[PDB]
Order: sequence, then C-alpha cells, then structure tokens
Amino acid sequence: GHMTIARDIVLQESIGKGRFGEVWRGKWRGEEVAVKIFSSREERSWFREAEIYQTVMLRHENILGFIAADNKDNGTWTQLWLVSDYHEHGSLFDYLNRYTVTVEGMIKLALSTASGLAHLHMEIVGTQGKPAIAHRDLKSKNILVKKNGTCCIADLGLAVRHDSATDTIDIAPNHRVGTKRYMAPEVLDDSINMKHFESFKRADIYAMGLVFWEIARRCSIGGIHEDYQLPYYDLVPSDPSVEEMRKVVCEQKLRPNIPNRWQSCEALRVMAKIMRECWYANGAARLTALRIKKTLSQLSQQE
Ligand SMILES: COc1ccc(-c2c(-c3ccnc(NC(C)=O)c3)[nH]c3cccnc23)cn1
Repeated sequence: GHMTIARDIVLQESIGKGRFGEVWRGKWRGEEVAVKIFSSREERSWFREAEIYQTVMLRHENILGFIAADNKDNGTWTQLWLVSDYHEHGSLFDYLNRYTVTVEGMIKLALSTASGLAHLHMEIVGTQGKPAIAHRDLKSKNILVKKNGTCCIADLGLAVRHDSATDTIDIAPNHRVGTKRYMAPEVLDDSINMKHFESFKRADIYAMGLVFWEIARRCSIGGIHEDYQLPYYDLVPSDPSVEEMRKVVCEQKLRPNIPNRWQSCEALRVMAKIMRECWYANGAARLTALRIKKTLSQLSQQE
C-alpha cells in the first residue's frame, strides 16, 4: 500500500548494533531507511522501543523519525523490526571522530540536542497528550547527525514515561541500565530516588553535559581544537566498570576537564558554564533541558 512495511524493504549493508538490535541500511521504494532487527527472544526490548516511539505527539525534528514496528518471517524464523529515517552521517560519536565543527556547527549540534531532550522531557497537555519521557541512556552514540548539521536523539528502548496526574511511571525501572561512562553520580552510587520521575530527567541532564563536552572539544577556532575523546578518557579505562566510574565521579568528584582556550570565546564560555551546571552531584541543582535550550537559542540568535 502506502505505509512502509518490512516485506517491501531490502537490506543492503550492516551499519551498527545496539544493546540487542542489529542495525542495517535498507531500501524501501527507492528510498534509504535504517532497520533495527531483534530476534524472537528479544521481543520485550523490541516491543518497549516500539511502544516509546508510538507515544502520542512524540515526533519532533530532534527525535529520530520513527517509521514502523513490523515482523518479517523468512520461512524459518521471525525477525522483529524497527524502521526509521536513515542519516548518512550516523551517530554524533562518528561525526565528531571524523570532523571538527565551527562555532555555528557546535551551537547547532548542542541546541538541536537540547531541543530534542526538552521535547522528550516536556508533558504536552491536551486531548492528544504527550507524557513526560526520560531517556536513561543519552550519549553521543545514541544521537544521530542529519545532513543539515542538526541532531536527533535515538535508542529510546530504556526510556521511562510519566503520568503527572496519578504521579506514576509506566514501568518498574531497574537500577544502572545505561552506559556506565555516562551514568550520573546518583546512578553510580545507587542513591537515585527512582520513585520520583524528576530524578530520571535530572540524570539525563548530566549525560547531556558530557555530550556537550564532546562537541566543544571539536569546535575549531583559527584551526585550534582538541582531538576527539569520550568523557573521562583521561581517568578510566576503555569499557569502564561502575566501580571505576564511581571512584572518579562520586569519590574524587572529578568531571571532564574544561580547557583554558574555552574561556577565550563567548560561545565556548557559554557552553563551559552549561556543562558545569549539568555536572552537580545533586540532580536537583542541575539546569533543566528547557532552560539549556533557551540559553542556546539566545546564543544562536546573538551568533
Ligand atoms: C527505531 O529505528 C531505529 C533504526 C536504526 C537505529 C540506529 C541507527 C541508525 C539510524 C539512522 N541512521 C543510521 N545511519 C548510519 C550511517 O549508521 C543509523 N544506528 C544505531 C546504532 C545502535 C542502535 N540503533 C541504531 C535506531 N532506531
């Protein structure tokens, strides 16, 4: 018909892997689409992600464009599919490893990321209402870069949805679910109050600050920039454990280093201030995604 379905999609190239889903580039009626494939035993993970993407009023230019959840029986086994818009640049992690950005480029990446997060976090009240949503796994590998240089947040499988009226979360959340390197202090030491939904929003803010630090490093001014690094590259091993992260972040109370050259540029100074204000140990002290978006909107306007 006219709706995009799995039977009309031909896979072309392996392009990645999530926690469970295997990612492919595919072709649907001439057009490129991204496909995330789960096996029958990973039905809960596939279903949960499909459930979050189908939330009423979720679509936003800074959230990955969802196309469909479908099944495909090849005649031996059934594959569980998630289909989305395809972005040639891939993740913000890949983009930042390949390129440096201008001051304008940096602001576009940070603002679009802050806008997508503010949209997820915001309850939209109305007949076609949207619950507040916390991501729980924000990181540069979970954000995609569009051709126009703006970001879109993806991999919503670990998200939590909140109903403000009855004050309830739609799932019984497990502790320490995301990427250990990006885990907020209160997640690392398990002090997070998981009966308060605002704690999950606050934990996403800390991770966004880490992502902002990744972008800023790549901001080239007069051909001067830092090389690409993951947050805490200088303090923890590759594939760090919760204990290794906890000793640095909670006990030693270290955060990614803010270079001296970031104080020489107004946009870099604004970014450095946002980062520090995302990195307080206590979530209640952190900036909101809405406030960060407002700050970066004024800065993109000022140029
Ligand atoms: C809801 O459906 C989907 C479909 C695909 C992805 C997805 C993509 C993805 C998306 C768009 N474009 C690309 N493009 C290039 C160049 O890789 C890659 N990369 C991933 C890595 C790990 C987990 N999921 C993904 C996420 N959700």
